[PDB]
Amino acid sequence: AKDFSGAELYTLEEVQYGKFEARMKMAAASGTVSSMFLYQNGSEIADGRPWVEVDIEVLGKNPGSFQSNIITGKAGAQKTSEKHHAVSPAADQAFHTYGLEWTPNYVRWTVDGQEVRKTEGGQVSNLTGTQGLRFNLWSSESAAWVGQFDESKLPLFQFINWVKVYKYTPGQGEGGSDFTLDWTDNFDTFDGSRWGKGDFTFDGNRVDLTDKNIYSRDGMLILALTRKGQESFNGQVPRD
Ligand SMILES: [Ca+2]
Ligand SMILES: [Ca+2]
Ligand SMILES: [Ca+2]
Repeated sequence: AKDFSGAELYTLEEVQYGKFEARMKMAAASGTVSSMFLYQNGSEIADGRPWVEVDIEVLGKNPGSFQSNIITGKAGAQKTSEKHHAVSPAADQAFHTYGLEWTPNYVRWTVDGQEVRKTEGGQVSNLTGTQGLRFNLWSSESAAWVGQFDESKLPLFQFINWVKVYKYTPGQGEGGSDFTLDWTDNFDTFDGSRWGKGDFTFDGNRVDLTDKNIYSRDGMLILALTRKGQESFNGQVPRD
């Protein structure tokens, strides 16, 4: 297996459309990826099925920005639309509320309630089916994308204070809006009836995502990126 340990938190259930918010302080060092994303599980299987995914990824070499993306097409022939958005304070220096909205008509990205991207059109028409909400922390082998991996910066931690998921309820949300809050997880514990911890990896990722690196402490869920064999979190959870 691999020489580093990362983590992936994922909802056990997938949904069709919705609004998803996560209050997070992201991880960043050259070479890392710290994310929030919607994912249709199995998209990675190259049997001809479609790929359905929407991303927020902080690329470690540039902590003051995040990359947005929609991945459609299919495995081995993806259609993407990478864009970048400034975040202030930098993503690894403060908590921000990251939002994703996905409806039949558009996908929208927000930071602290402010829109940073809204996409319509072809890829949106191909985000069919369901997607679960996921968060992961890893390191990409593409130095051009994330920077050379600086192992001396390990361990790194991504903190998730809370998550809110809203159902798509067109014209029936508060004040005629299109979403209605469905559930909130404040992360006082790891709720195993709601979430799973990933134990797998993929090509281009130099880490094994492992359940060893998801921690529950002081009201937050913590994802860690560590050298293999150094899986621990003995720091202080930041205040939000
Ligand atoms: Ca290195
Ligand atoms: Ca909390
Ligand atoms: Ca697992």
